[PDB]
Amino acid sequence: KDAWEIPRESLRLEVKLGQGCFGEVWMGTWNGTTRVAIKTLKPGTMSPEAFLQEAQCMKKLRHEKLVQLYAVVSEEPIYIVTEYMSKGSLLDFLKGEMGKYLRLPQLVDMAAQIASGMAYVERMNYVHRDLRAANILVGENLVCKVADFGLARLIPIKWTAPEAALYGRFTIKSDVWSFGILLTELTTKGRVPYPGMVNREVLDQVERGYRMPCPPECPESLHDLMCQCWRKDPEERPTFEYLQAFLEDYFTSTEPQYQPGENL
Ligand SMILES: COCCn1c(/C=C(\C#N)C(=O)NC(C)C)c(-c2ccc(Cl)cc2)c2c(N)ncnc21
Repeated sequence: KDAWEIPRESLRLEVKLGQGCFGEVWMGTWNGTTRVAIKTLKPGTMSPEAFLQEAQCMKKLRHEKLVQLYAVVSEEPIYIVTEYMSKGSLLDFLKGEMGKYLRLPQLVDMAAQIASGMAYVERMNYVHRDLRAANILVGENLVCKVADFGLARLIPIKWTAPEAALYGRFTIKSDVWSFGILLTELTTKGRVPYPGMVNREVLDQVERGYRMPCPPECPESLHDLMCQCWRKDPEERPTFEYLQAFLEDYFTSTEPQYQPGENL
């Protein structure tokens, strides 16, 4: 009942990319020509009428830093068809070898791009609710794109903002918090934040006012930007417009005398 509906013969499932509770994720080919990604759904872990919403946001939303939807199959088992991102998740990309050599200025440019994606999500009055390195996809030329916004609002503790973790206040300002934590993944080669702490002690420590220290060999001005992202009051945090502009211009405006180090 929709112009995103497609018959099942167009999609050749080729290669297996990731296991999940929702279901698998494949590479494939659409109509013989195009290389495409395919998120699937295993019958007994979610209903057909429920997974309708995963791609409702994707239907309405289009921007160069948002993984693009090509197609769906609403009849169960469901398949969602998107652009294939060659280099996989951003987290896998930073941890493994291809980013052993990534220095600050490749990282800051990635951040500027994700932030472009989110400033568009801001401008359209949506919320991601789940921004972190495992949901960013890297592409050819280190193009980064904001990915799994299934259950993205129309109005995981370590990444989540506390007012959201606790009271369910899931705003665009709780995405600036996350994004601030995403800045600490980039600059530590994709480690887990709050190292040597478990989900339980995180919430307590955060509300006491413990923010993460400046990761080794990272410019002070960037660690400051992380602390603006994690201000206690939602409204004292900056927006995806100012972040985008800040990181784009970073090396001219804010760090012109920056010198490379060992890790950044
Ligand atoms: C090998 O890890 C990259 C797998 N991957 C995925 C899958 C995930 C991501 N991120 C995911 O759910 N978790 C990972 C298994 C950890 C997608 C994808 C994203 C959104 C939709 Cl709607 C359809 C598929 C994807 C893509 N478009 N291109 C290349 N790789 C992709």
